[PDB]
Amino acid sequence: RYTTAFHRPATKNAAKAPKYPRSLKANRNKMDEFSIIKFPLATETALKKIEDHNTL
RNA sequence: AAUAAAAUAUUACUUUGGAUAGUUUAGUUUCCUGGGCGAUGAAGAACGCAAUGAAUUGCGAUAAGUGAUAGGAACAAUAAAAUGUGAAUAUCCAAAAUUUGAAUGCUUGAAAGUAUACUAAGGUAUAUAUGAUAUUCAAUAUCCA
Repeated sequence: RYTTAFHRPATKNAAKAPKYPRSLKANRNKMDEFSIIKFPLATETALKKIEDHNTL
């Protein structure tokens, strides 16, 4: 057979096929554009940047 | 010999101190009933959430609270809004339940992360040992054409 090492033979490997769902959590993303952004910073430092540097 | 400034003694009032008396939403002991946690993720820890909260209490991205069922007119420190078309309040119910923790894909120091499969982002499953079933294999180990 020209080699010495004996290894574990490769057999069939089916994928996971559960008979019932593992979770019933609602498919709702709890991180959207309304939850990511809380509110703009409204301090004098933040108001200077919006004018000159064109940044919010 | 003399002085009563100091010193000493008594009482009244005031002061520093918190004894004494009155009191208890706290304890101690005994007895009765139960002794009802967790991979369907427990106990513990961490972080966050109130219009004004630092702790504490209650809660989990549906946040000092949601639905439902009872309940009958309040809360209050200050404003607001809602409210008999139902406010408080109660619950072995329903939905929901962040990061961890036996902690269980891999890693974890105070570590930020990250691989594959299924249904860009999200959500599921994948630790170790183990029982039954199914399937694929290994060894001439026993026969055997």
